[PDB]
Amino acid sequence: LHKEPATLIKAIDGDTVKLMYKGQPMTFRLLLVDTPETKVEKYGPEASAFTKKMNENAKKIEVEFDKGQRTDKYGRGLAYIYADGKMVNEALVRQGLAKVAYVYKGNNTHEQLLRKAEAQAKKEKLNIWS
Repeated sequence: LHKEPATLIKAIDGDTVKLMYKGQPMTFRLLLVDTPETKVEKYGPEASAFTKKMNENAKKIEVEFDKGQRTDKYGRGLAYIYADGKMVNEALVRQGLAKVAYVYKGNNTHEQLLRKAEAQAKKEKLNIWS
């Protein structure tokens, strides 16, 4: 997989962000993570703020598509997002603000990495695992 530059337009939810990718606005859905929804579930606003803060404070945002389908039925790009080299998907799981979701159409490159982050958050009984 390879990383591509992107520019933040707007954070929408804990699991969704609007980015300028290769010249045009685009909504991205973070791969392999299920965050509480605000559109209001518990930890939903916490997950949203986390994603918002992490992307807004970064100097560089990069998107990394996996090897499976690159967009869902709603037209959102499916990717791993990096804020200053740190994967947003992983940070959410590690902080206990998201659960690892089921693999979707072959996009599983980072599933083990995320499963490990989740096991650790569970052990520490962080947020969602409270």
